[PDB]
This record gives sequence, C-alpha cells and structure tokens, in this order.
Amino acid sequence: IVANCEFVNATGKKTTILVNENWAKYCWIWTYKFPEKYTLLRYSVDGEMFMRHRVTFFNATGRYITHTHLNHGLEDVLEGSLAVPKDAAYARIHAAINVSLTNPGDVHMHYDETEGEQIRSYDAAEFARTLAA
Repeated sequence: IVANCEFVNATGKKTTILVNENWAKYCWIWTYKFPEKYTLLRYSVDGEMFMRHRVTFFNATGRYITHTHLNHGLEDVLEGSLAVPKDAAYARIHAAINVSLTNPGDVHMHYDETEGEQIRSYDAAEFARTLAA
C-alpha cells in the first residue's frame, strides 16, 4: 500500500505527502499533524482490489471528529478526494483495515509524518485506541 496524499489549503496550495516507499511489508498506520489548516485531501492509493482503508480526522486536542473508508472494489489504484473538517488538526490512515481490524497483530509499522517511522505491534486495545484518539 502506497498512498499519495495531496493536502490542499484554503487558497489551493497543495502539500504532497507520499506515505510508503515501497515497503512491500504489509499493514501500516500513518499519522500527520497539520502544520496549517487544510480543506481538501486528494489521494491516490496503490494497493490491491477489495482493500479498505480508513482515513480519520482528529481535532487539536487529538479527539475523533470523523472517518471515511476508502474501498478499492475492482480498482487496484484508488483515486479520489475527501473534505477535511473545519476542526481537523490531524489525519490518520489505517491501510488495509480490511486485514488489521480483525488481525491487529498484522500491523507492524506506524509512520509519524515528522517524527519518523516506528516499528511496533498493536494488541486489540492499542489498535482500538488509534481509531478513537
């Protein structure tokens, strides 16, 4: 799973972030603290058919605002865009949540956008926490 994320601010300046290169390793979670307010996320996700990803936004206190699932269907490369909530201060992607939600032990990588990659596993409780905060 390789995600190309274009975060767009209010005046249309785009910030591109490329999540995974090209760690043919499996499930990951990605967290991004916004350096500025964004209004739109344009994504292109390189994966496999029938994969599902979760994109979650949290406010400045780190609390859940909302999430969307990205469903691949017959497409291995899934493209589209998502509105970013007014109060969003963070984004998170759970990649292939179709796997990790039932097997949270299959997640071995957390990408923190400006504080580096962390190699770790998650039990059911640690995984659930990442969905909510």
